[PDB]
Amino acid sequence: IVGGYTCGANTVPYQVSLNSGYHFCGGSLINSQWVVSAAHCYKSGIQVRLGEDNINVVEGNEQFISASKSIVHPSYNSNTLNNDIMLIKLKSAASLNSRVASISLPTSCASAGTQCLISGWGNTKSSGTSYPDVLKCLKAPILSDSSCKSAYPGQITSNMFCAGYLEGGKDSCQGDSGGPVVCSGKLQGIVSWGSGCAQKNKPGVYTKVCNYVSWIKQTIASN
Ligand SMILES: [Ca+2]
Repeated sequence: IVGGYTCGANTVPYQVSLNSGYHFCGGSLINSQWVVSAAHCYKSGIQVRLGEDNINVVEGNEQFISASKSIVHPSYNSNTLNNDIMLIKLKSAASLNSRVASISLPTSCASAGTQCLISGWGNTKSSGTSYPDVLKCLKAPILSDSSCKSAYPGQITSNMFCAGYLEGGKDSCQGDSGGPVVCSGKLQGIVSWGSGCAQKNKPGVYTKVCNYVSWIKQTIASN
């Protein structure tokens, strides 16, 4: 996250870190046994880390649970990033409380102008590299479809939305991928892609979770 603020320990209780020896992507806990992330985050041998603030220090609220099954969306296209969404089932159910909690799936799609919270352990610089040890947060609005399409001609599908600031300076970034965009207490987005980070006229692009609720629910019910 570029231009954000330090969240504070366990203030984002649904945030997960996906670990394969090192943090590589974010995700969101949607019930005690299932995590949603980006399809482009797919790897074999994932450990999900819940209750994290500093990802390099054991602070006492962590739960580490291996993935038993990963399911990339049937229509994921890695060239276009259309349908950039994946489900991860945990080998055992997490223990839920105030510091580790699930986030609700949306009933409806959020509108342009809605303020959302985006979080993760990704790069904090628009040029150069600096990865934080603690979780960072950013409040950003959903942009209109017209402004999103004008920023990225020919690249925005009905399964994506833009959020952020056209002036630049504030955005998600590499390493935030797969993480949550929460608006009005509901999961509306997954951190997906963007051209660099925090560049002028190049906002973040997010997977539009409201289009996937049927597939998520049906999948969970049968796996
Ligand atoms: Ca920790």
